[PDB]
Formats: sequence, C-alpha cells, structure tokens
Amino acid sequence: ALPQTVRIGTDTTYAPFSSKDAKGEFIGFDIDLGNEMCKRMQVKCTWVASDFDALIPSLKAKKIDAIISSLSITDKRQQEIAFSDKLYAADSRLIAAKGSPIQPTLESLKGKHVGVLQGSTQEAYANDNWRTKGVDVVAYANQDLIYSDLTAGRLDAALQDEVAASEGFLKQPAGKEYAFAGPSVKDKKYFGDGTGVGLRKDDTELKAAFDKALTELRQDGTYDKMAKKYFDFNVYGD
Ligand SMILES: N[C@@H](CCCC[NH3+])C(=O)O
Repeated sequence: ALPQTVRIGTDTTYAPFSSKDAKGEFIGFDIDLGNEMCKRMQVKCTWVASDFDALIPSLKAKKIDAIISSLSITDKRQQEIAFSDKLYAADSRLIAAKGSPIQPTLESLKGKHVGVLQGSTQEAYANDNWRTKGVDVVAYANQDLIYSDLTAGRLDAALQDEVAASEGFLKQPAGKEYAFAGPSVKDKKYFGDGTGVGLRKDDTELKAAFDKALTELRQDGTYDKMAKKYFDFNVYGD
C-alpha cells in the first residue's frame, strides 16, 4: 500500500544537489536520484520546495511523505525519523576569502562572523562548539543567503557540506575569490554518516521500496551515469 503520489520535500538552495533553473523547475543530483527511484518504484512523485528547517516538521505532520535534501543520517535524527540506505557521502568544511588565515578552530574564529544554515548539522556543531565560546555564529533561512552575505563581506566564514560549497559556489563565478579554509571538519556525533531519504518511522513499506530501487539503480550502473553529470570523483564515498 504505497501512496499513488509520494510527496517529496526538498530545499532548493543547495546546488548541485537541489536548486531551481530559470523556469523554476527543480534540478540537481537529489532530484535526479528521487525521480529515478520513483520510476523504479512505479509511483508518481510530486516535489515540494520548503525551507530546510521546515522539512522534518512537515514530514512528521504528513504534509510530505519523504525528504531528499542532502539530509544527513545522524543519531539524533534517527530518534525522530527513519532513513533509506545512504544516497551519497557528505562532509562539512569551512569556506572563507582566499588567503584567509581562518582555520576551523576556536582560536581562529573567536570574534569572527560564521554563517550556518538553520536546522542543519552545521548549525548544531557551530552552536555547541563555537557560539558558546564567543564566535558570532549566525543562522540563515537558506544557503544562498549565506553565500550572498559572505561575498558582501558581512560574514568572515561559512560552514556547510563540502561538495555543495565546492560545486555550488567555489567553482562558480561568484566564488572565484574564496577557498576552503582548512580540511573537512570531522565529528561523528554531529555530522552523521552520508545522506538518505528521510521517512516517517512507521512507513516501513515506503522505506523498503526506496531501498530496493536504490540498490537496483546502483547495481546496473545508473547511479554512476547520473553522478558523472555533476561530479568527477566518487560522491558516494563508499
Ligand atoms: N547535510 C547537512 C546540510 C543539508 C542542507 C541541505 N539544504 C544536514 O543534513 O543538516
């Protein structure tokens, strides 16, 4: 008994995973994976755009049936929702102006203004570790606002998923004068293990269908065909 239409929520400000083109159509690797899985599940799927911090509330309230939005699988989130198997890996990394001395450390960042997406694992990490100790951690409604304020000089640094910053900003016109500041921030407790489809705990039939379709499209080589459209390295990690 899967729904006739599966309603999938995503936050369309995280290119190359989820964004909108000039006509307002949904585009990106998350959209490609969701649509291929819906095709293999033989269900119809509707995409619903939402701010990132409204996604798990909307899911719990049944306004959407699944979340595909670079949603990291963490211990905290598993207390509330269920996840498909891993869609791809996601590490966190700081970005700042080229030549910046900034490092992901308290000593480097105390007194700096650091942007993080509201509702993200990065906001959790930065609030506990940095905001309490005097770093000015600023939470934003979406990631595009973070990049705009960084280039405006209102932020000194921003923490987000590494590949989103790389492909969605650093390799773009707008990020030419910016770079990663230090290596990926590893913290198992905060950042979890890769991203997955977020689902209500009791929708075990829907999880089984997403997991089976994901195995099948990885198996026959469709995942790698799709990933190569955006990435030249293995995004899945393994
Ligand atoms: N992967 C991070 C950021 C995803 C942001 C997507 N708009 C998290 O799960 O919180």
